Amino acid sequence: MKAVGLVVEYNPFHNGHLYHAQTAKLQTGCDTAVAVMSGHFLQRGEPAVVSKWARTKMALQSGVDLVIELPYLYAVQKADIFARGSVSILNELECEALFFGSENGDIKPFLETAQLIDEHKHILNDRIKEELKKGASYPAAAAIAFSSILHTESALDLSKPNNILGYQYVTSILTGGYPMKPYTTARINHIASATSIRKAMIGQNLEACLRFLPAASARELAAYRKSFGLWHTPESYFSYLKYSLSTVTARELQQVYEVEEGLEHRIIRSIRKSSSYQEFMELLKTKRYTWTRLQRMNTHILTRTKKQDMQKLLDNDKAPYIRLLGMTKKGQAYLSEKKKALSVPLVSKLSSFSHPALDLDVKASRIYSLPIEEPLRTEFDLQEYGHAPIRYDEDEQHFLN
Amino acid sequence: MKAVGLVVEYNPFHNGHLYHAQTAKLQTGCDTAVAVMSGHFLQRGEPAVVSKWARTKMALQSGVDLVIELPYLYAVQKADIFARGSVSILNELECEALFFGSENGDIKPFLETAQLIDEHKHILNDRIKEELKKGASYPAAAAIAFSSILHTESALDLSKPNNILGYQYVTSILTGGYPMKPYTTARINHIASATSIRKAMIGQNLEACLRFLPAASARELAAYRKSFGLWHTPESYFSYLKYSLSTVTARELQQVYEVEEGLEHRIIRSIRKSSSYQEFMELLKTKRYTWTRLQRMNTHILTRTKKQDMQKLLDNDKAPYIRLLGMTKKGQAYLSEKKKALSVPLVSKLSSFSHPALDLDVKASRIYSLPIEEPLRTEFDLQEYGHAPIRYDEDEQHFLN
Ligand SMILES: Nc1ncnc2c1ncn2[C@@H]1O[C@H](CO[P@@](=O)(S)OP(=O)(O)OP(=O)(O)O)[C@@H](O)[C@H]1O
Ligand SMILES: Nc1ncnc2c1ncn2[C@@H]1O[C@H](CO[P@@](=O)(S)OP(=O)(O)OP(=O)(O)O)[C@@H](O)[C@H]1O
Repeated sequence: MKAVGLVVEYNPFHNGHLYHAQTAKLQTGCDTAVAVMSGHFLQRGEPAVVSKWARTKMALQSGVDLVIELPYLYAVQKADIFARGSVSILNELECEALFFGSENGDIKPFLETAQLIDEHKHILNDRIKEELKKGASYPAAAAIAFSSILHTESALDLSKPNNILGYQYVTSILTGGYPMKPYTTARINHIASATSIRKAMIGQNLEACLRFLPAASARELAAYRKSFGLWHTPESYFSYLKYSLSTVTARELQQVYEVEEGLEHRIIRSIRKSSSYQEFMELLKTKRYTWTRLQRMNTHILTRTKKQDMQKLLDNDKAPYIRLLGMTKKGQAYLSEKKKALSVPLVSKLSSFSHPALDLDVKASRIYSLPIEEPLRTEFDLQEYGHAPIRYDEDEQHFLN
Repeated sequence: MKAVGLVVEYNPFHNGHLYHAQTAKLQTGCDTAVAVMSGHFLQRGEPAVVSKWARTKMALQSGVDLVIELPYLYAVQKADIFARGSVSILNELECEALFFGSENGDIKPFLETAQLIDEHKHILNDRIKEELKKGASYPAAAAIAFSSILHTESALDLSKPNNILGYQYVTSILTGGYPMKPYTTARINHIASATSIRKAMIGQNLEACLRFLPAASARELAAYRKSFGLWHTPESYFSYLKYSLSTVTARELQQVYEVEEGLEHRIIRSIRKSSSYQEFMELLKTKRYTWTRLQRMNTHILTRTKKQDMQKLLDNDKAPYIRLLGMTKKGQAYLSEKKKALSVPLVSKLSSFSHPALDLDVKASRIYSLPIEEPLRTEFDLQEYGHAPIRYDEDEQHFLN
């Protein structure tokens, strides 16, 4: 029994993710598609459009045989970390293959690059420090030390996000020596981006996207906004940002993960004067901050994730548990074959196991429902517990729950 | 030139608060009424229905010359600390008198009882000893001891609220040593209660309660609706309380003012399944905790105010500052006269002092404003720092700002 690992956030799951889930089992020759998926808040930092449950349902119907949560711990993080944790989990489940889309359909410049870099790493740090002492900044001196190599005609721009994430998966693998072989391909009824789609739904358009989405995906989104009366946007949580920053002191906000020393003053000062999440952001920007890092920071503020929480939990080199979000027939059989093999707990009912990282995913799960109006919100908050793990019948369409 | 102090929440100012003020000036023989007022969160633990700037504007034209904010420090407390703080504020302001309403026009029985409990305090306490030793609860013992000296029919009714408030005022003037003379009248355009007028407005219908409202009150009220788009209810804040108990740890929740040892768990159990502040209060209520005390707790859980900060600030024997909301030309005169004599700062613009208790005040407002739909919330927020004292001219209608 063979599975291919898929590092994903389906937000929503679109034609590109569909083609990638069919080609996964095609090109990696594994009978099973196992995805680790960001739960509620994601790597880009934003809230998911729809809960991890219903996105699970867009996935199980599009050819993903198994779906596990990527803990907030790994999910909302710099890609170097995000990659590590995700691949880590795909290896605990013993996925022999890994498969990603990318701006370079060629795996060879990925492998070549990483191998090349570790081949020279000493050179890299000598030239980095040789620029640094000359007064160069961190990313500059790194950009220079790195462009001292790799800059040949190869391209594979690692200025491109998928090349980044993919290089980082591959790096996590090699570094870890995982017996999981990586694969990649380029990205192109039709296909537009998850984000173009998203902003198109923000623009009061859903079926406009239907060419860009499979059936299950749209069918799912519709029932979500139907039930809870919203698509979740970063802006939707602005009040709770305001509120949350309203009660905190400087020293306490200093301790939140991804808040650099001294910036707490700027944050606290700016949130007052910002009638918009956008204004808030522009008031916050420093060149030591990407925009995604600012979003991530804002999430950590929202969920009150502390430097010591995150750093005492990031230390470990294995994954704390496996959260099972959903499974197919194939998925079920795979999880059954390898069940006893897991070196870490398999969490189905939350009741079974309690963990600080788990406590953190639940935390995010409660923060997620806040823009939901009640009674709907109180009922939403049930799903993290008394939700029996989703199951779906691959052959002719059945959910057994 | 002699001042009569009033202890008031004005929620909102109605024709009866008008009775209070004008009867005050007339009965005490003072030409100046100074009111110390709970601003955005009141004695029983709930929010004001309209901003303290507005209600200041109301009273200023209804015959109050000075409006001083009762710090949150003393405002959300049971009657004795509430009265301790407000009476310290009035004593700082050199009021010859303190005029409080009850169902009694007679100032005497408050005096008689006051001295009675004041002198028997030894006897009373010693009598609580024996009763706790027999196995009674403390309140039981308390009722038993009070009953021995008190049950003579004086008859001071400690049931009717404003009577209790009266008694504690008398008590504070007594142990404080203030040169203050308590006065009083029976409470009774026949006036209607503040609350039923609230329910009126809440029901969106402000038209039933008019004849009971001074005109300016009606104006500034509807002006607050039209300006900021709501009347404030406790339920407005439920979602935010729901955020607060999400982002707190039970150890952290134990340090919240009025969360007594061990209750934080009942709290957390109750919040996740409660769709309303009502239901929440319902599951929460205990014998150890009355409705209003729980509203106080829930409020402190909103402001996330810690116990040690609180104790620190309650330790101060006089009010940390005198906070100026508004003044007439008379109030301005009286102020300029007694200002030299104030022993703690007079605050007009917020930049004029820094104290932990004022931080508390400003944060209380920052929480208060949240229900306002953004950007209007931000505009409102600009006031606490923005608004300098509201100045009315009794020679009719000149506001100078
Ligand atoms: N059209 C496409 N072609 C090829 N690969 C694709 C793809 N769309 C996604 N993938 C790959 O499918 C995997 C899942 O992508 P996530 O679920 S992490 O979302 P995302 O891809 O960043 O969003 P998007 O860019 O708006 O589509 C990734 O490795 C992708 O490279
Ligand atoms: N109609 C009236 N007659 C006499 N005194 C009155 C009065 N209305 C108010 N006062 C006095 O005015 C002062 C301020 O009362 P707060 O502003 S604290 O509200 P509250 O009166 O408790 O509200 P309620 O009980 O729901 O009606 C008190 O000394 C009152 O005795």
